[PDB]
Amino acid sequence: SPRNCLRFTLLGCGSSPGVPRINGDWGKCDPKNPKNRRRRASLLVERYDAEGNNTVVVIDTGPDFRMQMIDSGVHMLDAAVYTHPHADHIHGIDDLRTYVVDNGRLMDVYANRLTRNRLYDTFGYCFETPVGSSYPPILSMHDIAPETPFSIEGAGGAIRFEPFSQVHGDIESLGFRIGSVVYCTDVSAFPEQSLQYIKDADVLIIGALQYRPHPSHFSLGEALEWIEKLSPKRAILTHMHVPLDYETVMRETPHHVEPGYDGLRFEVAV
Amino acid sequence: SPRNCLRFTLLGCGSSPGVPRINGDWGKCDPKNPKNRRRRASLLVERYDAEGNNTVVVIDTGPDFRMQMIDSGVHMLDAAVYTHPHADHIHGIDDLRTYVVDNGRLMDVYANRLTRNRLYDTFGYCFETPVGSSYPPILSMHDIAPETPFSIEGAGGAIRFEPFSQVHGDIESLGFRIGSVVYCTDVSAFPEQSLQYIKDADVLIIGALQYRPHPSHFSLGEALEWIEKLSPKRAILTHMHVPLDYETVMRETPHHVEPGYDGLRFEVAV
Ligand SMILES: Nc1nc2c(ncn2[C@@H]2O[C@H](COP(=O)(O)O)[C@@H](O)[C@H]2O)c(=O)[nH]1
Ligand SMILES: Nc1nc2c(ncn2[C@@H]2O[C@H](COP(=O)(O)O)[C@@H](O)[C@H]2O)c(=O)[nH]1
Ligand SMILES: [K+]
Ligand SMILES: [K+]
Ligand SMILES: [Mn+2]
Ligand SMILES: [Mn+2]
Ligand SMILES: [Mn+2]
Ligand SMILES: [Mn+2]
Ligand code: NA
Ligand code: NA
Ligand code: NA
Ligand code: NA
Repeated sequence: SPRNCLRFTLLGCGSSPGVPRINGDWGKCDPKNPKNRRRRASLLVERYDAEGNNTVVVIDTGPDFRMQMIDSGVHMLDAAVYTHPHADHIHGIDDLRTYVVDNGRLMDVYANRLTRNRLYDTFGYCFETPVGSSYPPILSMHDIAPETPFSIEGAGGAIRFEPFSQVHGDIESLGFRIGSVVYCTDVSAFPEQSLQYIKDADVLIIGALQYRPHPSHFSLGEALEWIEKLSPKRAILTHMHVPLDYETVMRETPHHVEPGYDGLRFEVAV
Repeated sequence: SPRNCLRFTLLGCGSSPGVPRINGDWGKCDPKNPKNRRRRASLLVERYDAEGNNTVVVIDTGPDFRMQMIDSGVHMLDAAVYTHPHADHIHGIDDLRTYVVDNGRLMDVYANRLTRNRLYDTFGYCFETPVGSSYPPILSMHDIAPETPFSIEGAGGAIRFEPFSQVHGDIESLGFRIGSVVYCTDVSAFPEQSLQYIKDADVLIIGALQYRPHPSHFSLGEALEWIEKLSPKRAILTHMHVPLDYETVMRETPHHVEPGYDGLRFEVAV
């Protein structure tokens, strides 16, 4: 059992369609390597105390959320934190309702105004019962914004998040620093004011979509350039699409850089 | 390879939270029997011609849609048909976009007015590009209504659906007859005018949630009463929650009635 630590689980490391795509397309990925089967991008963040009590926070609830949590072996949840309101990050939100029953209280969710206002449009019934329904709401909303730290309380003690702005094509997404672990998915450029949060990480988890340029995400080469500038002790690539085969990318990257895989798990001091 | 037939695949046979729930709760289900692991409710309907060309239609696109299609081994899709606009039936809709690329045309979707109007609210970006986006739409909407047959064309020939009304607690859901296979999920009562569609089926796929009453779904005992009245040659139970263990329900039900399981597949003449 984990003790006196933060524990991170890469619940999903794929691009928006997953790997393979729904049509069975593996791209250039070796279909025989289980690490190439990729769920939609999400991170589990836990804090364990000396007795093994935990605070549990998920970053994003995409379509794979239920299976991600089942496979993680972690059976409770304190909060959900959102990066941005794209389908692959939000469409599993209904599956929070089991925890609301278990906890006896609304699920605390954290989102910027852009994200919150999109969640209210898509999923209003999770916040307020509509005309003609008897389903109670399930979520309690909290604002977050770049450069404003926030803390989530729970049984293992507080987990302090440091949000910051990312450019994501035509919209903004959030990245987060949690201690000296940084999570940067769905990012095509880093604004200058965000750099303080991303430099000198023990572990930088950074999106690298594919080899070729894309308007909304770093290419592998762009992510590697950022890794060189930001000097993380270790980097883990995420949000990886079907052109990026695990073994191939492992060989192509520096020793301290690896492609992620679903279920990748590590502990750090806190 | 299938030939000269309709082929049905029970893509999912669980209740809205799945089995187990996201918190690892199996209820009374034996966790060691793989048939108790249940995805959200969905049916694949195919028609094969003499040469093995197929028309492929899915009923509902819930959160498990991507994995359901991958595991089915069927790598193309002609249309999606919807029963009603609950989370467990619609929140996988974004994953249709791969097929739009493969087919070179918008995905044809079929829904009643209630369902369509909810899809436009939750998922408007799938129909019309919003302000501030460059993502093209992916869906082409078609109306369906009880007691009005409709046909979907494709490579294997047309598949004719006969929709009908079901009471589902405080809303209406659709059931469908396809030849002499009937699909009745998310139903708490059958209106009189729907009975002609549901009687004398070769296979009746009918929702049975749990043993105890529920406002929105038949209990096992209620579904069995309907099966006795409607005299299907075979019945398959679906939308089954955590109280309903596969082996137990198999023993408790008549010979011609079985609990479903994910991946249950059969062929019938057409
Ligand atoms: N919820 C939502 N998802 C969107 C919108 N526009 C595009 N998407 C979906 O968001 C995902 C974008 O993928 P990305 O490449 O940023 O990982 C795709 O699944 C795409 O179809 C939108 O306006 N709202
Ligand atoms: N999309 C949507 N889902 C709903 C609404 N109200 C409840 N739900 C969800 O729909 C499902 C209802 O489950 P059922 O028992 O009918 O299978 C649950 O996942 C529930 O949280 C709503 O207004 N819209
Ligand atoms: K490497
Ligand atoms: K039986
Ligand atoms: Mn994404
Ligand atoms: Mn995105
Ligand atoms: Mn349902
Ligand atoms: Mn329903
Ligand atoms: Na805990
Ligand atoms: Na770019
Ligand atoms: Na076909
Ligand atoms: Na009832």
